Amino acid sequence: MAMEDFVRQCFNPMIVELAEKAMKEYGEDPKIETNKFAAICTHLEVCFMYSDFHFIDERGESIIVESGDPNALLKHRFEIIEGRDRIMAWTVVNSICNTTGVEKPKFLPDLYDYKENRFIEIGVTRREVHIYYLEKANKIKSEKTHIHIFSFTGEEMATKADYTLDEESRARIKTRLFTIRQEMASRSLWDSFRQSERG
Ligand SMILES: O=c1ccn([C@@H]2O[C@H](COP(=O)(O)O)[C@@H](O)[C@H]2O)c(=O)[nH]1
Ligand SMILES: [Mn+2]
Ligand SMILES: [Mn+2]
Repeated sequence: MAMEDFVRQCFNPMIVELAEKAMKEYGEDPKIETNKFAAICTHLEVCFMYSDFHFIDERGESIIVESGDPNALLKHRFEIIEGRDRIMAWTVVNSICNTTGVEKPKFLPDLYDYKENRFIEIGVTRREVHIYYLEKANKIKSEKTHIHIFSFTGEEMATKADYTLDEESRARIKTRLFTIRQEMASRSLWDSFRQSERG
Protein backbone atom coordinates (compact mmCIF):
# COMPACT_ATOMS: atom_id res chain seq x y z
CA MET A 1 0.00 0.00 0.00
CA ALA A 2 1.30 3.40 -1.09
CA MET A 3 0.75 6.34 1.28
CA GLU A 4 -1.64 7.84 -1.27
CA ASP A 5 -3.83 4.71 -1.04
CA PHE A 6 -3.69 4.64 2.74
CA VAL A 7 -4.88 8.27 2.94
CA ARG A 8 -7.97 7.46 0.88
CA GLN A 9 -8.84 4.41 3.04
CA CYS A 10 -8.06 6.08 6.37
CA PHE A 11 -9.75 9.50 6.02
CA ASN A 12 -13.38 10.41 5.25
CA PRO A 13 -13.70 11.37 1.56
CA MET A 14 -14.86 14.91 2.46
CA ILE A 15 -11.69 15.49 4.43
CA VAL A 16 -9.65 14.13 1.54
CA GLU A 17 -11.36 16.53 -0.89
CA LEU A 18 -10.93 19.57 1.39
CA ALA A 19 -7.29 18.55 1.92
CA GLU A 20 -6.71 18.08 -1.80
CA LYS A 21 -8.17 21.49 -2.64
CA ALA A 22 -5.98 23.10 0.10
CA MET A 23 -2.83 21.42 -1.25
CA LYS A 24 -3.53 22.64 -4.71
CA GLU A 25 -4.19 26.17 -3.50
CA TYR A 26 -1.04 25.80 -1.30
CA GLY A 27 0.84 24.79 -4.52
CA GLU A 28 1.68 21.11 -3.86
CA ASP A 29 0.85 17.92 -5.72
CA PRO A 30 -1.01 15.36 -3.54
CA LYS A 31 -0.03 12.50 -5.85
CA ILE A 32 3.68 13.36 -5.42
CA GLU A 33 3.92 14.82 -1.91
CA THR A 34 2.11 11.91 -0.36
CA ASN A 35 3.41 12.35 3.20
CA LYS A 36 2.45 16.02 3.14
CA PHE A 37 -1.01 14.93 1.91
CA ALA A 38 -1.44 12.56 4.85
CA ALA A 39 -0.24 15.30 7.23
CA ILE A 40 -2.68 17.91 5.80
CA CYS A 41 -5.57 15.43 6.06
CA THR A 42 -4.60 14.67 9.66
CA HIS A 43 -4.24 18.35 10.63
CA LEU A 44 -7.55 19.29 9.03
CA GLU A 45 -9.33 16.47 10.77
CA VAL A 46 -7.77 17.53 14.09
CA CYS A 47 -9.05 21.10 13.45
CA PHE A 48 -12.58 19.73 12.89
CA MET A 49 -12.35 17.52 15.99
CA TYR A 50 -11.23 20.43 18.18
CA SER A 51 -14.38 22.30 17.28
CA ASP A 52 -16.88 19.39 17.38
CA PHE A 53 -19.44 19.51 20.18
CA HIS A 54 -18.45 22.89 21.65
CA PHE A 55 -21.01 25.65 21.55
CA ILE A 56 -21.95 29.06 22.88
CA ASP A 57 -25.49 29.08 24.35
CA GLU A 58 -27.99 31.99 24.09
CA ARG A 59 -26.76 33.11 27.57
CA GLY A 60 -23.21 33.50 26.15
CA GLU A 61 -21.78 30.50 28.05
CA SER A 62 -19.54 27.77 26.61
CA ILE A 63 -21.19 24.35 26.89
CA ILE A 64 -20.68 20.84 25.47
CA VAL A 65 -23.30 18.98 23.40
CA GLU A 66 -22.51 15.59 21.84
CA SER A 67 -26.00 14.59 20.75
CA GLY A 68 -26.19 15.66 17.09
CA ASP A 69 -29.60 17.20 17.87
CA PRO A 70 -31.74 18.32 14.89
CA ASN A 71 -32.92 21.26 17.05
CA ALA A 72 -29.39 22.00 18.37
CA LEU A 73 -28.84 25.05 16.17
CA LEU A 74 -26.50 27.05 18.38
CA LYS A 75 -23.46 29.19 17.62
CA HIS A 76 -20.26 27.16 17.55
CA ARG A 77 -17.60 27.99 20.17
CA PHE A 78 -14.90 27.71 17.54
CA GLU A 79 -14.81 28.96 14.00
CA ILE A 80 -12.63 26.93 11.67
CA ILE A 81 -10.22 28.73 9.41
CA GLU A 82 -8.16 25.81 8.11
CA GLY A 83 -9.58 24.09 5.01
CA ARG A 84 -10.94 27.34 3.61
CA ASP A 85 -9.29 28.89 0.63
CA ARG A 86 -7.43 32.11 1.21
CA ILE A 87 -10.24 34.39 0.03
CA MET A 88 -12.74 32.75 2.34
CA ALA A 89 -10.28 32.32 5.22
CA TRP A 90 -9.64 36.14 5.24
CA THR A 91 -13.34 36.82 4.91
CA VAL A 92 -13.91 34.85 8.08
CA VAL A 93 -10.92 36.33 9.95
CA ASN A 94 -12.17 39.82 9.00
CA SER A 95 -15.70 39.03 10.25
CA ILE A 96 -14.37 37.65 13.46
CA CYS A 97 -12.23 40.74 14.08
CA ASN A 98 -15.25 43.01 13.39
CA THR A 99 -17.66 41.02 15.56
CA THR A 100 -15.33 40.63 18.54
CA GLY A 101 -12.78 43.41 18.43
CA VAL A 102 -9.78 41.08 18.70
CA GLU A 103 -6.50 41.92 17.02
CA LYS A 104 -6.22 40.75 13.43
CA PRO A 105 -3.44 38.22 12.87
CA LYS A 106 -0.93 38.75 10.07
CA PHE A 107 -1.00 35.01 9.30
CA LEU A 108 -4.05 32.82 8.89
CA PRO A 109 -4.51 30.80 12.07
CA ASP A 110 -6.55 27.55 12.18
CA LEU A 111 -9.36 28.34 14.63
CA TYR A 112 -10.97 31.19 16.58
CA ASP A 113 -12.17 30.54 20.12
CA TYR A 114 -15.29 32.64 20.88
CA LYS A 115 -15.06 31.95 24.65
CA GLU A 116 -11.42 32.77 25.13
CA ASN A 117 -11.52 35.37 22.34
CA ARG A 118 -8.32 34.34 20.64
CA PHE A 119 -7.08 32.63 17.49
CA ILE A 120 -5.57 29.22 17.71
CA GLU A 121 -2.80 27.75 15.64
CA ILE A 122 -2.87 23.96 15.65
CA GLY A 123 0.19 21.86 15.15
CA VAL A 124 0.30 18.12 14.57
CA THR A 125 3.83 16.69 14.59
CA ARG A 126 5.61 13.35 14.25
CA ARG A 127 8.73 15.06 15.70
CA GLU A 128 9.11 16.40 19.25
CA VAL A 129 6.34 18.66 20.52
CA HIS A 130 8.56 21.32 22.17
CA ILE A 131 10.62 21.93 19.04
CA TYR A 132 7.50 22.09 16.89
CA TYR A 133 5.95 24.52 19.39
CA LEU A 134 9.01 26.80 19.16
CA GLU A 135 9.01 26.58 15.38
CA LYS A 136 5.42 27.79 15.32
CA ALA A 137 5.95 30.48 17.89
CA ASN A 138 8.97 31.69 15.95
CA LYS A 139 7.10 31.67 12.65
CA ILE A 140 4.24 33.79 14.07
CA LYS A 141 5.84 36.62 16.13
CA SER A 142 2.10 37.40 16.69
CA GLU A 143 2.10 36.55 20.44
CA LYS A 144 -1.72 36.87 20.56
CA THR A 145 -2.34 33.61 18.64
CA HIS A 146 -2.62 30.67 21.02
CA ILE A 147 -0.55 27.69 20.02
CA HIS A 148 -1.67 24.09 20.69
CA ILE A 149 0.57 21.23 19.50
CA PHE A 150 -0.31 17.51 19.33
CA SER A 151 1.99 14.62 18.54
CA PHE A 152 1.02 11.20 17.35
CA THR A 153 2.56 9.73 20.58
CA GLY A 154 0.02 11.61 22.68
CA GLU A 155 2.20 14.48 23.92
CA GLU A 156 0.84 18.00 23.81
CA MET A 157 2.08 21.49 24.46
CA ALA A 158 0.10 24.70 24.40
CA THR A 159 0.75 28.38 25.14
CA LYS A 160 1.05 28.94 28.91
CA ALA A 161 0.12 25.26 29.48
CA ASP A 162 -3.47 26.27 28.68
CA TYR A 163 -4.93 23.39 26.67
CA THR A 164 -8.23 25.25 26.04
CA LEU A 165 -10.39 22.12 25.86
CA ASP A 166 -11.45 19.67 28.60
CA GLU A 167 -9.39 16.51 28.97
CA GLU A 168 -11.95 14.31 27.25
CA SER A 169 -11.99 16.39 24.01
CA ARG A 170 -8.22 16.28 23.83
CA ALA A 171 -8.23 12.53 24.46
CA ARG A 172 -10.68 12.15 21.55
CA ILE A 173 -8.11 13.89 19.29
CA LYS A 174 -5.25 11.89 20.78
CA THR A 175 -7.17 8.66 20.14
CA ARG A 176 -7.64 9.48 16.49
CA LEU A 177 -3.88 10.25 16.18
CA PHE A 178 -3.03 6.99 18.04
CA THR A 179 -5.19 5.15 15.48
CA ILE A 180 -3.59 6.83 12.45
CA ARG A 181 -0.10 6.00 13.72
CA GLN A 182 -1.17 2.42 14.54
CA GLU A 183 -2.73 1.84 11.09
CA MET A 184 0.27 3.37 9.27
CA ALA A 185 2.60 1.03 11.23
CA SER A 186 0.57 -2.01 10.11
CA ARG A 187 1.06 -1.09 6.47
CA SER A 188 4.68 -0.19 7.10
CA LEU A 189 4.12 3.49 6.26
CA TRP A 190 4.87 5.03 9.61
CA ASP A 191 8.67 5.07 9.37
CA SER A 192 8.55 6.89 6.03
CA PHE A 193 5.80 9.29 7.31
CA ARG A 194 7.70 10.12 10.49
CA GLN A 195 11.13 10.78 8.84
CA SER A 196 9.48 12.83 6.09
CA GLU A 197 8.40 15.71 8.34
CA ARG A 198 10.54 18.84 7.97
CA GLY A 199 10.71 22.34 9.49
O1 LIG B 1 1.45 26.84 2.51
C1 LIG B 1 1.25 25.86 3.22
C2 LIG B 1 0.59 25.86 4.50
C3 LIG B 1 0.42 24.70 5.15
N1 LIG B 1 0.88 23.50 4.67
C4 LIG B 1 0.68 22.26 5.43
O2 LIG B 1 -0.64 22.28 5.96
C5 LIG B 1 -0.64 21.69 7.30
C6 LIG B 1 -1.24 22.64 8.31
O3 LIG B 1 -0.48 23.86 8.39
P1 LIG B 1 -0.47 24.77 9.71
O4 LIG B 1 -1.89 25.24 9.84
O5 LIG B 1 -0.12 24.04 10.94
O6 LIG B 1 0.46 25.82 9.22
C7 LIG B 1 0.79 21.25 7.57
O7 LIG B 1 0.93 19.87 7.27
C8 LIG B 1 1.61 22.14 6.64
O8 LIG B 1 2.86 21.59 6.31
C9 LIG B 1 1.53 23.42 3.45
O9 LIG B 1 1.94 22.38 2.98
N2 LIG B 1 1.67 24.62 2.80
MN1 LIG C 1 -3.51 26.44 9.09
MN1 LIG D 1 -1.86 24.54 11.97
